[PDB]
Amino acid sequence: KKKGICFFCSYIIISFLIVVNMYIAIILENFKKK
Repeated sequence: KKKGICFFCSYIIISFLIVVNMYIAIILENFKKK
């Protein structure tokens, strides 16, 4: 349904977001290092 789904939708943005934030820090470092 369309209610009861906001924590689960929010967890999927958050779960996407931790990898994305960490990757932008490591792959900026590798570009910079090179």
